[PDB]
Order: sequence, then structure tokens, then C-alpha cells
Amino acid sequence: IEVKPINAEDTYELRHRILRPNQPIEACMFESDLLRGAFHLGGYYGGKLISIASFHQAEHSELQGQKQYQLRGMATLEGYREQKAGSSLIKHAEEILRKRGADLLWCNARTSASGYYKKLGFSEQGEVFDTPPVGPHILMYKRIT
Ligand SMILES: CC(C)(COP(=O)(O)OP(=O)(O)OC[C@H]1O[C@@H](n2cnc3c(N)ncnc32)[C@H](O)[C@@H]1OP(=O)(O)O)[C@@H](O)C(=O)NCCC(=O)NCCSO
Repeated sequence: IEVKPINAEDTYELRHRILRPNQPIEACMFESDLLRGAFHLGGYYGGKLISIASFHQAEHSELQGQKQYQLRGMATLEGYREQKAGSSLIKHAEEILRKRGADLLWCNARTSASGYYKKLGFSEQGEVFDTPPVGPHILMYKRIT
């Protein structure tokens, strides 16, 4: 897997295909892409973008740490999962975040992906909640100090 910077617009196709296929493409144009300091990473394999992840500064009222970042749009294409594409994006992002002085990385994780974030050292906080129309989510976080 090769991890490279990508632009926000480069994420829409895979966000749409993997995360939100039953909504218009506009549902994948996350407003948070337009928040200060947002950045995006792609994982490439055999000449194809196959994994994506997006990060921006956002301090969650319920997590402790002066500077926090949120992960959105975490997805790897079927056929290319279980290759450490996702893990590679997260580790690369952790370097960028640590260099920026961020204290923690959090996600409103799909409960179906909770084991993935667990393997990457995230913890669950609070209770499972629903996010229309994309189902059960749970707050998860990793302290990176
Ligand atoms: C969740 C994921 C992004 C994972 O991507 P990946 O590239 O396959 O991850 P990876 O780095 O190869 O996997 C890392 C580890 O977690 C495990 N893992 C991956 N997906 C998992 C899941 N859904 N549940 C539990 N464990 C998982 C892998 O088996 C691997 O474990 P080992 O090291 O023990 O073999 C991908 O399966 C996916 O896109 N799923 C559908 C969309 C989704 O749910 N995205 C997350 C939304 S959170 O807001």
C-alpha cells in the first residue's frame, strides 16, 4: 500500500460507493471538509485508489484534550480490505496529527467497524446511537500523546 495525500474531491466516489450508496453524491460532500486544517489521505494499490480517510480539528465536549481531531469517511474498497490499507492511513495521519500537537483522534465509528478501531488502539466511550440513514454508531477515541 502506498499512502499519498489526496484532495477532498478525490474521496467522494469511494465515500459514495462504500459508505452512502443509497443517497445522492452530495451527501458525501461532508461540510467538515471545509473546516480549517482538514486533510485527506488515500491508500493506493496496483494503480488504484482503494482506501480513504479524512481528518479535521474538532474538539468533542465529552473527550479530554486541548487539541482534538475527528476522523470522517474511513473506507476501504471490497477486494482490498484486510491488507492494512486502513491501518496504514491511520498511522500516517497519527504522524501528521502528532506533529501538529493534537492530543487525540476520535471517530463516530460504525459499530460494524468497532473491532477495526479496537485493533488500532481506540477505546469506546458512551452508548451506541443511531445516525440516519447510516445506522448505529459509537464514539471512539485514541490518545496520541
Ligand atoms: C473498516 C474498514 C475501513 C477497514 O479497512 P481495512 O483496510 O480492511 O483495514 P485493515 O487495516 O486491513 O484492518 C486492520 C485490522 O482490523 C481488522 N478489521 C478490519 N475491518 C474490521 C471490522 N469491520 N470489524 C472488526 N475488525 C476489522 C482486520 O482484520 C485487521 O486485523 P488483524 O491485524 O488482526 O488481521 C473497511 O472494512 C471498510 O471500509 N468497511 C466498510 C465501511 C466502514 O464501516 N468504514 C468505517 C466507518 S467508521 O465511521
